[PDB]
Amino acid sequence: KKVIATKVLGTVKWFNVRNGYGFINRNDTKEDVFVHQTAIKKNNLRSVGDGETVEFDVVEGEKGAEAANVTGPG
RNA sequence: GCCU
Repeated sequence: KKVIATKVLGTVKWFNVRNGYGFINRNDTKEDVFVHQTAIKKNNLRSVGDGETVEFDVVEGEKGAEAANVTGPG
């Protein structure tokens, strides 16, 4: 999977722990990117909370762009 | 595992 962008900031629109995925709104493009639980760095469960600010890379998965290496902004 |  190709890295599209790096160190992108965004706000978690929602993340459902039951389905194991959610969406993050990129602050730079205002577009939603898919985020799966496996793509989140640990100590985060592998989860993020609604409305929180996260930093992440954007990569090209099988069904389009998605987040990777998702953490807090520090 | 693409709108809860």
